[PDB]
Amino acid sequence: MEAAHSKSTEECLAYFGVSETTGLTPDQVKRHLEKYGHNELPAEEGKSLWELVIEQFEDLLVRILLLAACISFVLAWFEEGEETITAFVEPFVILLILIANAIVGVWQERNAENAIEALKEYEPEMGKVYRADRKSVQRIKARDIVPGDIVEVAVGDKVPADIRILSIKSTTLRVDQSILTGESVSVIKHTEPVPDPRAVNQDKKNMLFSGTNIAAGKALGIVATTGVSTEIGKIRDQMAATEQDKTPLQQKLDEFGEQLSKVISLICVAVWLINIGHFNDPVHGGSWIRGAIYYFKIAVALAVAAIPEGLPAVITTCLALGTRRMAKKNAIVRSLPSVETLGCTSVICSDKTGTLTTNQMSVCKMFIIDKVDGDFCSLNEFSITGSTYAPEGEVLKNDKPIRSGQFDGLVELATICALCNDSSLDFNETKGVYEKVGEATETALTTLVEKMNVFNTEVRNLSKVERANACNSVIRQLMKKEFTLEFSRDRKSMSVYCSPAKSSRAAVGNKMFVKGAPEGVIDRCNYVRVGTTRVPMTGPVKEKILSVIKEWGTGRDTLRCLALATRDTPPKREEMVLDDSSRFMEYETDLTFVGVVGMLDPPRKEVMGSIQLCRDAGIRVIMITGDNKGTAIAICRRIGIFGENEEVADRAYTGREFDDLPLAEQREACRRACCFARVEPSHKSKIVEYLQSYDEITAMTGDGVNDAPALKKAEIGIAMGSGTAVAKTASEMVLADDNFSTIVAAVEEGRAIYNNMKQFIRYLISSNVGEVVCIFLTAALGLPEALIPVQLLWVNLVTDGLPATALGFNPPDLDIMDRPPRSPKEPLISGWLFFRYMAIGGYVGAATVGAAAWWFMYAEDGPGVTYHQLTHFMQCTEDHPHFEGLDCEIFEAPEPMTMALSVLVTIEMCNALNSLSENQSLMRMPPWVNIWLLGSICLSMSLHFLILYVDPLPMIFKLKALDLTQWLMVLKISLPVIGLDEILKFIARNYLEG
Ligand code: BEF
Ligand SMILES: [Mg+2]
Ligand SMILES: [Mg+2]
Ligand code: NA
Repeated sequence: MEAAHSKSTEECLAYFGVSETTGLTPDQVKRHLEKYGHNELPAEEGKSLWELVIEQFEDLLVRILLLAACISFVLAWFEEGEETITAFVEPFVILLILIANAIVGVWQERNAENAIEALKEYEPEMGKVYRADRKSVQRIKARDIVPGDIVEVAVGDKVPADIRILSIKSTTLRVDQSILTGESVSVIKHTEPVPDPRAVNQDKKNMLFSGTNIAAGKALGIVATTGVSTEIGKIRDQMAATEQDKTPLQQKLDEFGEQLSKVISLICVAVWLINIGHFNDPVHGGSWIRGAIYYFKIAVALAVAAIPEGLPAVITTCLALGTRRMAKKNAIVRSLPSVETLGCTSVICSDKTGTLTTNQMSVCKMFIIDKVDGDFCSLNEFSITGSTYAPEGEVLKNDKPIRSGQFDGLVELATICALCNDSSLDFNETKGVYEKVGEATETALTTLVEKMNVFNTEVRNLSKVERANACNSVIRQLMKKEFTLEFSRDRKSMSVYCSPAKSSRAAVGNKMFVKGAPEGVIDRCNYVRVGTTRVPMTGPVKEKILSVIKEWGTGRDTLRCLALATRDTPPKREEMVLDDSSRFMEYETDLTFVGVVGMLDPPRKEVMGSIQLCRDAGIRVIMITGDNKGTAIAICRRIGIFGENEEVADRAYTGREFDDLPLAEQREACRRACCFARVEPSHKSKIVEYLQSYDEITAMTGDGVNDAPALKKAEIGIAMGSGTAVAKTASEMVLADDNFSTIVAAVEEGRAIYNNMKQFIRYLISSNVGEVVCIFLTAALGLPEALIPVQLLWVNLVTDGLPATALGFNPPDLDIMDRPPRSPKEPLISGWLFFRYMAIGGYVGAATVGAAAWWFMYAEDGPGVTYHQLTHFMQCTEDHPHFEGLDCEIFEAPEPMTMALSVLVTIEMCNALNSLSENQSLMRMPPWVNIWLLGSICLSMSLHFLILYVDPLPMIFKLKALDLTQWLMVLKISLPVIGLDEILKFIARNYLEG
């Protein structure tokens, strides 16, 4: 049924042709069912195939390396008939690496999914219909409910479908709609058409929305829509139709992955282009190949050389590591790149109710009368700590602790609160939390009484289950509740008639205990209580009470206030008639004013600090709430989004106001404004979209189904653990404990993760630049190999790979949470950092060659050949005239090679230290700053001397121990890489940004 809300009860019955009295017929059911389907959602798209392992392979860095792993295989297979099948173990181990890395990826994806999933209860949910089968009610499963049928709901029921209320059986029906609309206080429903054409869900006061619950009352309705067509369904689709780019980190990597893809392609050319016209008289005939087409093959062999084999693993090790650090602070992260997103966020958008707030009505102030001396009236005002329904907290007066029991006025106040109450408390053993039973604004009082513990009852040993209503039980023992005078919109109050229970200390007073809107109640008071005594309601008293009430109702604390009284001398039960609520106002008169209670849906305690921390880190916070504007701002003020008496002129907008703006101005308003109230789920998203249109990286934080689309839209959606199931599946982060300060932590985490990466990318890559420059110098000068393909595979993956990993523990600067968020366009590697590590890669290249060469020509351990012999060693023959005294085998000596490897390592172990700080001298931050680095350094060297001295290794790696003076040379060559880098760091602090 379309817009049942705009119709009438009759128009709606008519439309389906049904009886409010009997309900649908099984034939009507049968049809209605086949026409509309089962009131439910489609099977969650939550089943990712193992071919989503092919999503772990969308990273240009793995793609790149997979090409270099298949270009190696296609350039390794059959390329020399005389090949021993043990040179293929590069592409093979590249496989086993990527296979693994692409898997530890999918591990966290489901490791996350079923942690988040662990947070849901129950198995099924159900409803209550009247069909023409039985004259009575029927507990039917929620799915089997169809449009058209007659449902009944009572306090505590979750509304099964979207329903058009037909008849309110209780005097008054209240609905908790916070999961859907963000509304702080349950909403009073009526049964009349909502004509309004611009009318929104929070205006459909004659409708009951699936997902929502009953705070009070009982009602009969007719199902308007079901499954996907509910307000719950619509938003579900809306959320799934929202598209998403890749994380900003993944984007930065793919941006880099393509910069690398360019240089690799630039080299394959450069070298090939430089030689094709020089292949003539090759002499290749025996070799059976076409050349300047085989020269190509060596060009790509250089390409593959430029790829840091070990990179995608260290990255995926850095992240996974940071994910696990967040999980100890109780943050489930769905995907690895997501642990960064927050580190570079410019704006955090945040929902209010249940996000910034607990959505648990709390009494935090209360007063009674202290003294009445003629024109003088003093009050006893108290405060209560606590922010949830949990009976945990203390009562203060003047900010220090009291026993409520010590004030008889507090004893009565407690008593009214216990007795004049249709609700209770309950501990949910499964979720491990206390929860309201009934109406939020009533349970606030239940909780308050438990905290107050007015009789000093021992409660220590009680299960949280038994403790929930303990103190209230004790009070309910003093007086039998004989009946209740239900609320009514005319007087806005209620009361209970109570006879004393045990004939002990009972003055026969059949008291009535009363509560309601303050001045309604106060105007019917003649006396006021002062301890156990009573006195006339003088005028200055009435002025004193009311002045404080107006205070509490406004400004700094914008509390919902409630006046409490008793009729000391109630009528007799006989002379009082109940079937007419219009009598009630009169029964509640001649009253004794007792006290007042102030309550609100309070901010979560961490929030305010968190919001300041963010601000100190250059991040805006914006509130987007479906709740009303007044409560929205009040809350913005308490938490610091706005200040004490700051003007929020054009800085706060409702949904209507915003929608009235022209699109150009809407986008503009999202730039200045920080409070949007009364918004639809759609707005929440549109606003994020608007912020993203300033190239701004934004987060979203929420709990209810109305945050879902906005949560899917943000670069990160953060969901509260106690939030709806939709909000969680749309988010990428989930605060299991609702601790808003994790956000401030998950962020500074994600700034450290970027810096470490950026750091160990500069380190690993200069390696492959050195390794490449060396293989190129060797071919251009015509010297023997200084380093072989395998010696490098090991260096890259292991020797280098560990110190790279232990860069992920570089102590984060303290200035880190002082700087703004990095600029969106600013790339990972700049044209300076490039030159910078290419100068390292440069030197490294030269040095390793120098090493092997210095041995051939000057080392006292190895015959000092001339540059000419070394350059023409291929022409060496059995005692050639030009190679006098030499053994041609000497050009394969393991000494120049051991000499060349050691220089690499010792420069990489050396340059690892240089990789401690982008610009801070090794003087400032010393070698010993990072300890987990020095651990790697020594383990690397340890595994070096291992390969040299461990029998089987020297042969398989083609190496031989180095003597002292030799190592003495290895160092002389490697140290200056420091002095070199040191010279670069100076350049980039005293001359550039200076
Ligand atoms: F519940 Be939110 F504030 F919309
Ligand atoms: Mg390689
Ligand atoms: Mg909310
Ligand atoms: Na998201």
